[PDB]
Amino acid sequence: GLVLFSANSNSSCMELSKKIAERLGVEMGKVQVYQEPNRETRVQIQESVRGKDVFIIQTVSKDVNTTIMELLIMVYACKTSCAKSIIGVIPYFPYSKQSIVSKLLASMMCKAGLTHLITMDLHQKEIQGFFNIPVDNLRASPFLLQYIQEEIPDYRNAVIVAKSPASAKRAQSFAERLRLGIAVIHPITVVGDVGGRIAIIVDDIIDDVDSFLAAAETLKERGAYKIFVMATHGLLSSDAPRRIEESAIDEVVVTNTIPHEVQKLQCPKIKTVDISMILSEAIRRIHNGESMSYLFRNIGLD
Amino acid sequence: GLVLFSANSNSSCMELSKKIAERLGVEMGKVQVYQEPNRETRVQIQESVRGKDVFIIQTVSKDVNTTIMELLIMVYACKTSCAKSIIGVIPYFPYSKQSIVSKLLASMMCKAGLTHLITMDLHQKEIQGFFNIPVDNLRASPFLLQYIQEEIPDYRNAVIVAKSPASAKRAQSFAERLRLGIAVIHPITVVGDVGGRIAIIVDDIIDDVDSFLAAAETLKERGAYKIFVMATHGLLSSDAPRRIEESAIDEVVVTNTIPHEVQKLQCPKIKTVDISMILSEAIRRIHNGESMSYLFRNIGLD
Amino acid sequence: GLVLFSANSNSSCMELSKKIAERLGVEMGKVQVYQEPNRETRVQIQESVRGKDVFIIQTVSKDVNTTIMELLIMVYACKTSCAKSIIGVIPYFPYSKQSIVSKLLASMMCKAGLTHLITMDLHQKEIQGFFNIPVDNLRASPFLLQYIQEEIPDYRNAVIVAKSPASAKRAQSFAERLRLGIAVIHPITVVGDVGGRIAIIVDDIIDDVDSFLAAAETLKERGAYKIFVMATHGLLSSDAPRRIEESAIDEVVVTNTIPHEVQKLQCPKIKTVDISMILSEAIRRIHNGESMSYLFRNIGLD
Amino acid sequence: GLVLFSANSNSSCMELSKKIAERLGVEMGKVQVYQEPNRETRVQIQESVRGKDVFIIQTVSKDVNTTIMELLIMVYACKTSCAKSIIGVIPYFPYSKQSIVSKLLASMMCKAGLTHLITMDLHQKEIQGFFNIPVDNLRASPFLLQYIQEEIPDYRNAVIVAKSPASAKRAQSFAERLRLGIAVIHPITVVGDVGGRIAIIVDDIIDDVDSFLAAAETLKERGAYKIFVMATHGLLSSDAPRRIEESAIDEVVVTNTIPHEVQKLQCPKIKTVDISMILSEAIRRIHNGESMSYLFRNIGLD
Amino acid sequence: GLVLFSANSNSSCMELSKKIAERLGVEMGKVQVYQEPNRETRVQIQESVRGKDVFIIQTVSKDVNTTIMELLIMVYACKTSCAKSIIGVIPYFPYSKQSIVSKLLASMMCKAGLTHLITMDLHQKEIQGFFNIPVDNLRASPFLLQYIQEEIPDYRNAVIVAKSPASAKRAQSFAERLRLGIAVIHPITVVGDVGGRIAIIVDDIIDDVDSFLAAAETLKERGAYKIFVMATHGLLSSDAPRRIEESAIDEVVVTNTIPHEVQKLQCPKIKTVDISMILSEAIRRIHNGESMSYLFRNIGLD
Amino acid sequence: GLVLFSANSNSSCMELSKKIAERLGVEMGKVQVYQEPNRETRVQIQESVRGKDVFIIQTVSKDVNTTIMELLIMVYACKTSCAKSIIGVIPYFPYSKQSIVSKLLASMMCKAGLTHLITMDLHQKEIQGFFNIPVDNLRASPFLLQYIQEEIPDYRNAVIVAKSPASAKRAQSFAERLRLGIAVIHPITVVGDVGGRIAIIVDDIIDDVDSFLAAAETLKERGAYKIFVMATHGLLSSDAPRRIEESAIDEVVVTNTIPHEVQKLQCPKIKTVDISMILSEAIRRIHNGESMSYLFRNIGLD
Ligand SMILES: [Cl-]
Ligand SMILES: [Cl-]
Ligand SMILES: [Cl-]
Ligand SMILES: [Cl-]
Ligand SMILES: [Cl-]
Ligand SMILES: [Cl-]
Ligand SMILES: [Cl-]
Ligand SMILES: [Cl-]
Ligand SMILES: [Cl-]
Ligand SMILES: [Cl-]
Ligand SMILES: [Cl-]
Ligand SMILES: [Cl-]
Repeated sequence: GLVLFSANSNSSCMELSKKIAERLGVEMGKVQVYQEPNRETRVQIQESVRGKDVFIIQTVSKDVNTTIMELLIMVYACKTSCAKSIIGVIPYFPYSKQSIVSKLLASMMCKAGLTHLITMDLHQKEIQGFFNIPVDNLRASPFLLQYIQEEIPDYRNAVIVAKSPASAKRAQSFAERLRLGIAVIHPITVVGDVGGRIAIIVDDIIDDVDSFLAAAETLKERGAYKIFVMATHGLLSSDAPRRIEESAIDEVVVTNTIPHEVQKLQCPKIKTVDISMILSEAIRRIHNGESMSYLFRNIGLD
Repeated sequence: GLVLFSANSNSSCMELSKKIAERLGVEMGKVQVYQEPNRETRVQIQESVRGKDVFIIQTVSKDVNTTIMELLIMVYACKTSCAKSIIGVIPYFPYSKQSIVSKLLASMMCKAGLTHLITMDLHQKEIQGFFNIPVDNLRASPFLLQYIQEEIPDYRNAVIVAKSPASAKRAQSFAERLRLGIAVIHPITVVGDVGGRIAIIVDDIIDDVDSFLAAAETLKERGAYKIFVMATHGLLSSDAPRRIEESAIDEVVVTNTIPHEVQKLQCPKIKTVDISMILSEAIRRIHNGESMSYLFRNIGLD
Repeated sequence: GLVLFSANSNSSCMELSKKIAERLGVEMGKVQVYQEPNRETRVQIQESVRGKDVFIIQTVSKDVNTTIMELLIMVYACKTSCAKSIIGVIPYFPYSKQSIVSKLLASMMCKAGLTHLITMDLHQKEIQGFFNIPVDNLRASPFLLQYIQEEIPDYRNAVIVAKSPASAKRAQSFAERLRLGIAVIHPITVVGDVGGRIAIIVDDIIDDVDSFLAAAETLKERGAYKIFVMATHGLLSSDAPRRIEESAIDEVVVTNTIPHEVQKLQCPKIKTVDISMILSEAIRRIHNGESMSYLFRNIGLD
Repeated sequence: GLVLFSANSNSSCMELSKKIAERLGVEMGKVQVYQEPNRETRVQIQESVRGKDVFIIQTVSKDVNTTIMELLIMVYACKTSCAKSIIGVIPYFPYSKQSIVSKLLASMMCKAGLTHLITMDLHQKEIQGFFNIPVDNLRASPFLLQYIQEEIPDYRNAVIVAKSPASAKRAQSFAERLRLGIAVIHPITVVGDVGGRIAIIVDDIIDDVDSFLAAAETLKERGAYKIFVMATHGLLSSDAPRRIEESAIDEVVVTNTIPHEVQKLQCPKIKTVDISMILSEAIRRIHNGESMSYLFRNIGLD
Repeated sequence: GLVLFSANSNSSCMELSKKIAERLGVEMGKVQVYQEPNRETRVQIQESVRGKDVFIIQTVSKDVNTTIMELLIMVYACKTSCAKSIIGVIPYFPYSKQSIVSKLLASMMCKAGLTHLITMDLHQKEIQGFFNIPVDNLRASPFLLQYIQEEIPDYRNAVIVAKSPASAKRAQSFAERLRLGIAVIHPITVVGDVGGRIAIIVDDIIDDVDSFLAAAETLKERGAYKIFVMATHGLLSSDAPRRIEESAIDEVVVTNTIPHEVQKLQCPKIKTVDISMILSEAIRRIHNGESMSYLFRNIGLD
Repeated sequence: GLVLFSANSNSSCMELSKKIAERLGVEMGKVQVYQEPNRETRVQIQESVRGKDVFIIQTVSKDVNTTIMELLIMVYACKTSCAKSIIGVIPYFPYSKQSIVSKLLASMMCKAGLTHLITMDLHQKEIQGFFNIPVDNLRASPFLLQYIQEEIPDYRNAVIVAKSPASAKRAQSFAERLRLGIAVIHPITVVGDVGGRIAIIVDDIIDDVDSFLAAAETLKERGAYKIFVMATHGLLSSDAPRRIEESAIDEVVVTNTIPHEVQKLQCPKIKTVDISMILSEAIRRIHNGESMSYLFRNIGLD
């Protein structure tokens, strides 16, 4: 090792990779990722990779399917050029929120020649076992939790909310470390005590904004005076940022697992939280053959 | 096809297979499954299997690891004898409630030569994708739901309870079809309205009885006048049936995915629900090349 | 068997599949292929496929990478639903005109669960061996050759031209059956006798139009009085049809392996030739377990 | 490297691993191997294994099937934690004395992620080729032969006996190096000259004691004045040690490939021979990338 | 099904296949197997194989390595042409009498696309498990045993001899069914009673004739008045038939698993025994999906 | 690393390997490659290979099929002895000039355990993708081109000829770097200007000499005054060298990818060009983990 590549083809999607590089104190590898006039992808690796430990950094662009082919093709080229290890750093694993298609995607990535994966907060964490190679499915919560603590005034007067019974688990994990109660939404009503409190809605992803909006109206109706949304992944497809701006939600806090330049502008309610540290530390450990055990002991928001 | 085998080695674990056979209107295949004096397993298939479609029926005995080897070894023998298809009918998939070991188990089953699986109510249903062959992960709820309706008096005065936030999803699925509210437990308190109601606790499995007992004491304390437990799988390890008998739980309703002869005697609070119909219908469809789509339209409790 | 699906998501790309169905005298299978708001693909198979022989028909749309995922995902769903055979009918295999990426594409298709392929006129025909399953790499020339004969006046006063030395082989195959001479182009000059003759340029594909245009100007300069282009695949990316309309080329004759609605309108010089017969016959043979040997004895332009 | 684990869950089965560690001059790795109340196994690796060369030492306990799962599960965890190499040191390979089930066992071990094996005196040595990874199938005879020489008085007045024609090969290998004659048993009679001699019966395993007892009575009847049994593996199932104590056999000499605490007490005729040296040397070579060629030049009984 | 091919390229090696065809009452398939001037092999299958059950019959010629490539190449062509099953009928499996190279050979045969094997009397029968597909490893002894009975006068005054302790097992199997004693050879002496008796030496193969000759001289010296050799496989390499003619051996009886035209002429002591019946019956069962169980109940020498 | 082996069994075929060793400045590894009297192959590796990087050098002898088995068997032994990498250096890949059999050959080589390949001038270069491991398909042209320049007087008065339209590509590649015109042959005539010029016929292989002879007679007839043939591979089967000696061809220039001792004597028109440099440099790079990028910058004829 060690070599970092980005398999992304526009500036906005290469931001994360750029931050990870600044943190490790390295240059990015040279590559060209573009598109032929027939819309086929072209990856072209502009340096020796032989014997090296290569971390390919790949975020999800607007064109997810093209994101995949850029990744697959690049991984394949690294295999052909006899890289020693080909670690996918794919913080947001696509096709993962439901024949289980996240399995199929995992295979093609393995068949292409991936030999390790690093990723954050998998929609179902059983997807780790969809691969036939080692996988790190990383936590983002410490960074969100620490945000709640430092950036939300009056948090001890909050209640952690789950958008649906499916999110109840994650709500509980937040409440526990914040010593708080939980409420869970389930058209729809509420279970729990929400009146006269800040309500912090907690999920792994926010993309389809519908049932985040319904959660906000109900929580408002039952006397919650401030509504937040914390999610790992800010997919925020199509007219999400507008529907948020107009709505009861006071703030949306997501990480930078997925680039969302435009939506930030369309909606100043969206607050991004930088995660490159969790990512650069995972890569540092994996390169040096250190344990993963901790992994948060010395890293923070800061 | 069609041939049915049991890979179980004691009468109690062959009950289900026997019921499935009575339903399809067939003889069981001849096999011997026993144990050498050194405690190695012996499977011995006493008939031609060549070209045939073979459904191996395997429930979990006290000695789960031996259950596995009996299964693996039998599947292997069917492969060697050139069976056309080897369908595992493994209603309770072991090592499935949490390196994800249910993955490893799935591989060995595939490598052994399994070519299809039929199973009920998988702890995480993403385990379907741990295999590299087709899988039916079957519902048991219609049969439990219909029990609630017919065998519980005053059910419309119930609230469906989730033992932990993790079970919140399944509680919601029950409440919905029964037009009811839900409560969820999370030592511990309660979220929801439980006073002056029947409380029906709903999970996929009951084995470790601890947090079923705590759920019952709290539900009792908050004025729930009758406590039920419905779970697909009645593993009911060790001194479960006693701890239940003594406790607040008024009734425990499980299916026969897992044989539990002794525990029924140790505890008349346990009510088993027969499931062979769901199992014989899945096998009927799969043999005839029919769709699975329905699968409950014409079957019932009855 | 037998079931036909299209994995295409717009009317223009489903034309071929529709013609193949009319020829075999069958209904198309029910499926939905669309796109979520986050631009992930959705395939949804609306009928039993179990035990059946399923031919998935897939042409290449503008968004080739999405074409791939639609295909891959559909194939995977057919595998999950226990289809007996899953034959890809992919008349134009993408990423095939140059780590050899057409290999990678072939693997993912096999890993996804393809069990046979049918395709026409592969850029390099060694790509058949990039798969680990049987493949038919079909001829289109008899249909083009028969066009030359019937639709070109004065063809015996032609010379078959190869755009580059790479196309020399295919030119020779055309000349031979038409009892004609060949010329080959190689900025650039010409080898052969082209003066006072019709010049028919012959390739497997036309997408990047550049060196077709240079071939036409030179052939014009050396006294060829009429310039044709015959190619199997009419990819015709971007501003191809315009550059053709303006140019020396008098006519472009391509098959319908690739849908090109718009380009036909942008350029009446483009003449499409229907190929569904070669495709329906290959499918007829493969379903009935007949030989492929002939395959053209009884089919024609007509 | 280098890390040693035991996948055994009781003191008696961890003895060998403990001796191997004392010989190499290392600490054992930290692990927990126990059993849940439902009798599922739990392995838990209490240290970083990443990048390391890991030798998992596994002897066969009373519950052989559980021995397997403990092994399989541990190997899998080492794979997940990205060990560089996972060498099984499995001195007694179970299910090996006869669909050939020792093949199936070998696969699951490979599929689990084993990358090398070390083992002693395989029932059929063709089992090496049941794996898809390198295997050392180690000799124990030099250590038994040297015992005969040093610990048997009057050995030159022995005849090496084969229990059945199947053991004739191994008898011959012993006679040769001891410059002696052989006899072979085949109810039953004898081939060879046994009168007025010490008779040393030589096999790879002793588990089912039946035909060792018949061999002893016949050898006694034909005037052999002292009967020994030397076998690599002392499985010694069930009421073996008693049946030996009562019988004509004067001494049974086995190695410690298989722990047999209880049987030693039940029968002082059983003499164990320590083999950890052959095992620690094989591990020393394999770690250092040295040849195996010798392997006995410098090791002995001592 | 059903189609029979021979992958042999000279008349003498196609004899067996021809007899198998006469027995089943079928024509042989059309194929061409020859050699280019550069000595590469050419197989060319002159008929549709699609959907069919194809039994490729392959004996070992003088040029064993070419025998392999002819086989491998043919199997591959049958895979490409989408045969439903490709059963190798390879009565003598080469490279089988000792890295275990018979394993490697088995893989290439599986990778090539073999899906079943039929073979007789494998040097080590554990080689069945070197494949990843079903295998029948067939007996030849009933046909040799019946020869002893009918074609040897005074057989009850024989003793079955094993050339080396390694052959002791097989000698015992012969003695048992003939109710006789055994002797075993081990330069060299004898164990057993051979004086004044016919001595029948019994092995699976005879190729290297050396230790058959030494066995004969010793057996002669100890008063055996007539020496026979029965072996399944008559490889009989190089100057074997001469060395036999000159020697003490009175008769050599082998099967026709391996063609030996020339050696019969060079040595009228060699008596071949026809085996096509065992082979045609195995093929009959396997085609019809019948059991193999018997397999000798109704077949004989005759 | 590093260890070099030859898997060839006669002096003439070990010449290349010997030159490669002299260039790297190393001893060859000890091995024995011979043939048993039954004509099976024997490879026997006479040194530790464990952990080492092993380059097996294999040229094609008269008996190509035996060349294959020698290679396969040796590769397998290196796998068994736990070599770290097993690089095939197989400058002439057999069965490569046309079910595509070069695919089958590639698999068996991979299955045997090859982990890298080095080779020169593959008949179709798509054969790289027939493997599932990295491959270097090396150029020989710089060494032939430099020969033309230095060893042919009056080369600027040449025209590069393609034997058939299939060779047109390679002719063009030669003309380009030599700034010359091309002619292409296609019984037969000529396309291009050949009168009063030296004609240099350029192919990747010369084995079947037929259409080289026809190319020479026609080129002579149309006034070409001197005929050369340059090809990478000098297979030169059977009575090639004689047919050349008698013919119009003035000179044949081939590399030493394939040993041709006898043909040089039978025909002084054949001029061999040493290529060990391209081969030793490829091996140097691959051992040191350097790029391949250049690969000719510093090497030459010299
Ligand atoms: Cl999901
Ligand atoms: Cl998280
Ligand atoms: Cl879980
Ligand atoms: Cl359920
Ligand atoms: Cl190309
Ligand atoms: Cl074509
Ligand atoms: Cl055995
Ligand atoms: Cl031993
Ligand atoms: Cl052997
Ligand atoms: Cl036999
Ligand atoms: Cl070719
Ligand atoms: Cl070249």
